[PDB]
Amino acid sequence: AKVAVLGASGGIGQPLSLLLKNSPLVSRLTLYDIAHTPGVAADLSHIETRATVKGYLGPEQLPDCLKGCDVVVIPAGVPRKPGMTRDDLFNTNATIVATLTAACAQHCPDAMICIISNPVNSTIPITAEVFKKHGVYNPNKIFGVTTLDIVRANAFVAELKGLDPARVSVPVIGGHAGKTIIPLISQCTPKVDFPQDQLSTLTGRIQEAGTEVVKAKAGAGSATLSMAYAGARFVFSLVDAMNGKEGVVECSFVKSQETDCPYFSTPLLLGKKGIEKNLGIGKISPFEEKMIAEAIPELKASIKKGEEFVKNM
Amino acid sequence: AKVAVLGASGGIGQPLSLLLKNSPLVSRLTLYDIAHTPGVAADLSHIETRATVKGYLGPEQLPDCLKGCDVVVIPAGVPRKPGMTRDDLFNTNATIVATLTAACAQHCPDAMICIISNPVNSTIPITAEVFKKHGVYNPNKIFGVTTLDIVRANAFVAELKGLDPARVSVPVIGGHAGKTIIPLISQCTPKVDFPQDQLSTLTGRIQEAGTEVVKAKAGAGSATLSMAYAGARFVFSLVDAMNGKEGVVECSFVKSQETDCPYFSTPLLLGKKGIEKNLGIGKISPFEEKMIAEAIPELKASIKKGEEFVKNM
Repeated sequence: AKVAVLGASGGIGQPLSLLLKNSPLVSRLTLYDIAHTPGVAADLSHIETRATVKGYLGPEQLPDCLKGCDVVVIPAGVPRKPGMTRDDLFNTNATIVATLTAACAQHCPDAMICIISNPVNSTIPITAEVFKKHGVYNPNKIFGVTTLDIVRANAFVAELKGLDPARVSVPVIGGHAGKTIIPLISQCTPKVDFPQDQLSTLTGRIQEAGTEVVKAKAGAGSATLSMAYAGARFVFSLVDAMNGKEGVVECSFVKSQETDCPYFSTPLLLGKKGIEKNLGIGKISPFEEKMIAEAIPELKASIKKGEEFVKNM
Repeated sequence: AKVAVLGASGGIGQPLSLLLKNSPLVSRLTLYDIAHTPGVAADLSHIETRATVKGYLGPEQLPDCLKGCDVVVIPAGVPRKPGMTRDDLFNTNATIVATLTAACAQHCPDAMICIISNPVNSTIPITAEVFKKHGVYNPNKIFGVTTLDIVRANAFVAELKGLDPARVSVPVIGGHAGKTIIPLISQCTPKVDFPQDQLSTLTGRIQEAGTEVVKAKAGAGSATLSMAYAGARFVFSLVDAMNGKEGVVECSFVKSQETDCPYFSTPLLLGKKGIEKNLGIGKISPFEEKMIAEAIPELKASIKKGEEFVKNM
């Protein structure tokens, strides 16, 4: 597949691009940033894998970065500092996302667009209204990558139950910010029973995991190496479903109908043209229910800010 | 295998730790550095793979990081700036390597020791002499990692001849600095015949590649992502050979008797206790035989610089 990374010199951008260069599913990797991209490209081109690597710098090199891309991954944005909410990043990142997605609507409207830029709960309504603004919007091909939450949920349930994390799969629905992260532990594979004490502790741990890494990192950035893994996992899932593999399911914050919310993350069946089928919420426990009901106000609020922004910029 | 990364918060260190975390061959990854290792370990522990991750900060915790390791990888060191040569990093990287390998000689003397720290040609002699001071030198378990020259030689020969890099394997011998990097294109699999001028410029490409990436990074460091890749590839070959995989062959700057030069990189059959058979140089062309001739003085100087450093401090 032909994959572009927009924001390739950043903290997420550089290990993500290595993971992509290493994959045999990638035939061409195009890297964009406003600084340092030639050095990152030169470094990566020395890896003995097939993917051709090309770096681009500055706005006038953006179109050539995007032409013919099947998949575009956007991790561009400033990372949080200890004490900030992800919502505190909106004013600075909304502008980056609006600018780079406009160019995607112009040069690769048919590509799968994967947004990592914080805050996802507002930057995917931004992306969708930019694409609508250029009359090229397709709800089935715009993804808010929430895979880090699923990868966290699986490593944490594995740790606790003594299971191999390769064997654990728990769906996380909602959005990606605090209370909007809803891990459906009732739906986990395998089973796992936990007393509700252990269960509310585990849930909060999954909701606050990014904040603990920002704290742990103490001003040196947020989760980069696990976000690169998670982001690469989402792209690999999308590319081999594009290659015809059946039954590839991944959760993502997407244009939705499943709730009163216009955007919502649920399990999605992926196909040759993006989402083949929205698998919805499924059979949830009463605990899981109430979490969704308390989350929707935060989500409504994060979505309208994103929409509002494009309706005045 | 239980792997320690000393210098884990650095440029090579964090993507190398990512690639080791992502391996099924790794069951425990302990990370060491003087700064930032807690946040790196928190980030990496969220990935859904098996290896358990623990970060260690400061000299007081170095023995804890090392106990029970099978493999120790030492990326620690300052990178070159444009204009600087690899020996300009000798005084700063020699003291780091001496400190860390004295801790390794005491706390995990039986582990495989993989040295990436620049300049390898002098840095492996230091480690040898530190291990000998502590009465625990085993020449078949100490490796100066030159795998990036083989990854680069493979990838350059593959694009030049339109081949698939995955199938190309060219031997690179000597050491890792300028004219000491001797690629043996006669021994490449497959055949890849070149005009001699094509051949000079190809050898030049491989010899000065490290400087090209330093120049291309314009101050932001040297090769980090492809060195992470190469460092990871060597560690995985060493673990498979340790686990019992037959016929694992890798080139490495090792204590040798192939030439009248004390340390030399040549192909190595690896086995359960480290190098099982030193494969030597093989059949060379005139051109390669002359490169060895004119590399031997530079190599002998680097080695004695390394040796005299520990016979003092």
